[PDB]
Amino acid sequence: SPEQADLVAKLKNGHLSERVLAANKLRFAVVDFPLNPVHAIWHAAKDMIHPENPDNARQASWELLIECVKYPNSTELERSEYFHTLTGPAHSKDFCYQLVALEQLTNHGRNIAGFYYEMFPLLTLWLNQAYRAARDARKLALARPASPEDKNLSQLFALVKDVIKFNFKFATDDVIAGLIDMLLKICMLTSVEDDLRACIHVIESLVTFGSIPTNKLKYCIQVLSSIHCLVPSLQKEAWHTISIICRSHHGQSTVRILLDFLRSYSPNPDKNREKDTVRDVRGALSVLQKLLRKTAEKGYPQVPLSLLVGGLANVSKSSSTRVATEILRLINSLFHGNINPILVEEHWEPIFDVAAQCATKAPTVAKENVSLQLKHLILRVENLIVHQGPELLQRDDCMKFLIRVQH
Repeated sequence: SPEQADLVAKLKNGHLSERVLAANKLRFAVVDFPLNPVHAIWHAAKDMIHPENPDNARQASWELLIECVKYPNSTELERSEYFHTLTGPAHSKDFCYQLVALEQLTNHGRNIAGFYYEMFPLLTLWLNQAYRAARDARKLALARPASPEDKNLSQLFALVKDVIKFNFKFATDDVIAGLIDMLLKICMLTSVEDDLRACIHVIESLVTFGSIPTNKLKYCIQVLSSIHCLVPSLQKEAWHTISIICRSHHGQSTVRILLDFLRSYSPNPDKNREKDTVRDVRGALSVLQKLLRKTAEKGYPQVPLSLLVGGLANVSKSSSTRVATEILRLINSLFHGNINPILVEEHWEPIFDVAAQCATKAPTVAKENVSLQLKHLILRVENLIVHQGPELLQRDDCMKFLIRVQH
């Protein structure tokens, strides 16, 4: 357009205040002529984004650049130049614009041609930045609705999820290692549940559309097993993600890891450790109880009874009410859920001995959790004897157990 011709001249050559106004008008012009070439407009304006400029000029330029990247038929070399312009040194206050620019440049993560190999390291960088800035806002909120920093962080998580979905092949193994670490950090220290929901979805994405490297698995399982247990409002979300992982090549490794939380365990004099590992143990129980209802056909890995029980013994010593209650709740889901296949061909004394250990955790005037699970198990073990009888292999182990627990 001859009008657009003018504006660009002023955008390139005007005194700064003229450039700002041109920027604003072009932003309107571009909107009204999307098919028109934004390339020279880009170059005219890109310097105005520099952090040395005042707000009004960076801002009006960002808005113009944002409209420009939308242009459909950019070349790849042109997309590359936009990415480096929009992603590099920029004012802390402008992150929202960068986010949106990148989002629009990529079409919500779909197209990263021109910066195939730069995209993921950039996202990982921005995660650190974005999270850091949300946490601070939230600290100074507690000190002195969602903050702009909260909103920025959500939108970035959404972007990271989408880039994984559409373009995980351009993620190298080592950037993913980086990305995973960053998400788990945020998982274990964030005041906002939505960040956790968001990080779970990022991990879901990884597993759904790419892969978690073997050496990260323990940590994903740690973190997810913990959220699963400790953050009840996200239990379904975490289980979904854990299920995917379980039904995958990691299945075997995941079971092994989950048991390790039990088998690895060792009662530590340092209560920061004792709890660090207990944290892990309670989650493993939660996830195991859920896993153990699954079948090879459903695609889920089986668990060794011997190992499981080996793991369960260690744990039953420590702890009190709620943990003993969990140990039991697991065992109760094994005997009723029909008996679980894992224990049909098997000696039940070992398990019954653990069960009992959880029973260690509990004048006519003077008469004034775990207990809930025992009444559940007794009833079930009682029923198994009654309904099977001689056909039930393990009946004598059943019987010895009930004698322990009555008394």
